[PDB]
Amino acid sequence: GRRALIVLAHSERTSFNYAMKEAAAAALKKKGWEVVESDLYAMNFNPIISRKDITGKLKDPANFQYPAESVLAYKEGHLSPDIVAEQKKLEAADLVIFQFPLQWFGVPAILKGWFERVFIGEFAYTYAAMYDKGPFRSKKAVLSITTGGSGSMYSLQGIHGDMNVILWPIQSGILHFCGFQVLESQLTYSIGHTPADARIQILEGWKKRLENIWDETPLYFA
Amino acid sequence: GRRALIVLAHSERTSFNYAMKEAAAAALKKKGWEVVESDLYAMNFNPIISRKDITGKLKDPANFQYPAESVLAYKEGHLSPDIVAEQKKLEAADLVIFQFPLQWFGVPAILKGWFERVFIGEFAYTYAAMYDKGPFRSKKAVLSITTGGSGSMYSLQGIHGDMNVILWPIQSGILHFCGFQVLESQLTYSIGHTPADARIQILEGWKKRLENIWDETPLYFA
Ligand SMILES: Cc1cc2nc3c(=O)[nH]c(=O)nc-3n(C[C@H](O)[C@H](O)[C@H](O)COP(=O)(O)OP(=O)(O)OC[C@H]3O[C@@H](n4cnc5c(N)ncnc54)[C@H](O)[C@@H]3O)c2cc1C
Ligand SMILES: Cc1cc2nc3c(=O)[nH]c(=O)nc-3n(C[C@H](O)[C@H](O)[C@H](O)COP(=O)(O)OP(=O)(O)OC[C@H]3O[C@@H](n4cnc5c(N)ncnc54)[C@H](O)[C@@H]3O)c2cc1C
Ligand SMILES: O=C1Oc2ccccc2C(=O)[C@@H]1C[C@H]1C(=O)Oc2ccccc2C1=O
Ligand SMILES: O=C1Oc2ccccc2C(=O)[C@@H]1C[C@H]1C(=O)Oc2ccccc2C1=O
Repeated sequence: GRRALIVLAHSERTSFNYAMKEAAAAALKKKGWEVVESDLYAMNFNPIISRKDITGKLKDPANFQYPAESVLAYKEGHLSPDIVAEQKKLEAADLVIFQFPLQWFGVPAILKGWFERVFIGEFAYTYAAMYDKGPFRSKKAVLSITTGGSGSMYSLQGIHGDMNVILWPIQSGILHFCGFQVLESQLTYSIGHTPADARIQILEGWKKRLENIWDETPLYFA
Repeated sequence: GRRALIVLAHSERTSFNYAMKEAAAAALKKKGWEVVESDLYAMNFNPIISRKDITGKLKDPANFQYPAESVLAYKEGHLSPDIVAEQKKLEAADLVIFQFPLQWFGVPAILKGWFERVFIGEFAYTYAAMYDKGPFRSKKAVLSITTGGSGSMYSLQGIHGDMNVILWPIQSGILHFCGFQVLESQLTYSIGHTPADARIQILEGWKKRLENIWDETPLYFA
């Protein structure tokens, strides 16, 4: 009886990304998983870090520094409700899935802001406990990414360069940094070129992988 | 009589980042440059792409697709005022400076959202004209980044890996993609460990580089 969290970053319910979230949620429930969601757009999630992330009086309001202030707020329990609610989803989660379209070679701003506001010090990382020693080391995370471009465009010979180098600041810099055992990215290329029956098989293949996602071998980080 | 645009992504006017923007603006004006700013936080810039980026009736409102809809809106002149105002700053700019603290190994969400909402198709790139053939090929861009970590942490032997690999999706994936001649990043490491007199020299060295920034040799992209 494991618990999964699906973070979705797409504005449209009619999108293929939304379809992929639905497929993920259905396959996991069918396998006994408990499924919680963070549809950032449906939540109208605020992705901008500010002093309003901390309730009540600050330590140094004249010279506000987000890192020091936010960590203190997490420890003492003075973070804003929307952040706290998200941190609670993560605390309960065994597996976290990030479903998003690749945007300017990375995560959409609303997901980037989610990381910035939710992954507070002490909670998601400490200067003393990161990577293998990270707080999330008992959890697994996976990116499911849809692109406009082709797999070959995102290779060494392609115009964009290798995808693994592109995803490094997310997979390593964010996920592994916080301790996550990162699983292999689900990459869906050339969305606009994919006919209807192929898109269906894409959804079916994704649900198929999720049937045994937990048994997978994580990525290796030196 | 050249024109410069400074995009700043920091909430605090008391921040060292704000100080660096002020230093940049002052050194360029002293050298005859015209200086325009985009203080994203002071502007309360909206960093979330949505159908509200397009005014009036859409082509396909039942199945909204941002890329197709936004490009059409740029061509026909139906983009939201805040986006248009930003695109006009870029059109007039010879040099664009991005001043921001490194956040989770990249740009803050509000700057990421700025790229996503402002860099619309046809305006900032086309599938047929990118990189060297990009629309911004007559312009130069530079990142000025402040970090909590050290230069050595961001090396091959460091725990975080090489900085140039970290900055690749920004420098290449965004700036060069749109045609910019990208200049060498101004990297200010270990902010929290830097004493007052050293911070002053940091500001002075930055203004010094800007005295002859336009004559610099751009980065090489294969
Ligand atoms: C700001 C921005 C930056 C971008 N940057 C990049 C980049 O750097 N690199 C890159 O490669 N691409 C980039 N893109 C392109 C982007 O990655 C693709 O547009 C995106 O991945 C497509 O995903 P989608 O969910 O919007 O597909 P949609 O266009 O919403 O859907 C595609 C098809 O799937 C169908 N569909 C929906 N639901 C179902 C279902 N249940 N079953 C079967 N079919 C269904 C739809 O009807 C549609 O025909 C960018 C786009 C934007 C807006
Ligand atoms: C969400 C988030 C994610 C982050 N991710 C990363 C990461 O991945 N890697 C990493 O290395 N770091 C990271 N950091 C740390 C961050 O990069 C640093 O906190 C930031 O670069 C410091 O910049 P600042 O402008 O806030 O400095 P501040 O702390 O605001 O200023 C530092 C000093 O400069 C002084 N100062 C201000 N104005 C002047 C002036 N005119 N003259 C002289 N001195 C002045 C101030 O008084 C202060 O003492 C992250 C921080 C956050 C909040
Ligand atoms: O769909 C494509 O068509 C192409 C045809 C010829 C050469 C290259 C490309 C591409 O890069 C991709 C995706 C293309 C991309 O990779 O970068 C982007 C940045 C912002 C917004 C949208 C996108 C894309 O859809
Ligand atoms: O200041 C630091 O102290 C350290 C001491 C020992 C080992 C590593 C580090 C660091 O990574 C940096 C910066 C540190 C970092 O690199 O990643 C972050 C992610 C989110 C928020 C803030 C930060 C940081 O300030």
